[PDB]
Amino acid sequence: HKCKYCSKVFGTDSSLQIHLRSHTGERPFVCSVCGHRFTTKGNLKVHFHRHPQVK
Amino acid sequence: YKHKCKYCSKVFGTDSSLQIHLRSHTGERPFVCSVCGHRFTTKGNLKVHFHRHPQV
DNA sequence: GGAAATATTATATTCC
DNA sequence: GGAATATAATATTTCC
Ligand SMILES: [Zn+2]
Ligand SMILES: [Zn+2]
Ligand SMILES: [Zn+2]
Ligand SMILES: [Zn+2]
Repeated sequence: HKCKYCSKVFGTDSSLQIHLRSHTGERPFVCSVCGHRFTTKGNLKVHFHRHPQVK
Repeated sequence: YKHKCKYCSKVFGTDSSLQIHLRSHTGERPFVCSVCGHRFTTKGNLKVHFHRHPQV
């Protein structure tokens, strides 16, 4: 499960290529109101709670 | 800039950003939690952590 | 201009 | 075991 780029290795594959996105620049999670893109869903979840809501 | 870390020699824009960075070497965690005793290297990191403790 | 806060990003660690 | 939550470091933005 080792990073082909930085010689780091994790216990899971899911953790492995969340890490890869820090190398390849892939950012699959996108904010509906803003267009800014993130590497993980939790990040965008944090960044989303900064846009004022409307419900 | 003029402010360089004496451990990793990465330069920082302003001395106050350097003193926070040095805490990532010394392990000095000044800011402590009122409810749970967990110590944090910055006031901000303590804020995002404190704001989940249900109610005081 | 510089300190402080806020937003950001990567990852370890719980959760499910 | 993947997904969520917490976390730590720093880049960006706000305030002064
Ligand atoms: Zn890597
Ligand atoms: Zn947005
Ligand atoms: Zn350093
Ligand atoms: Zn606490």
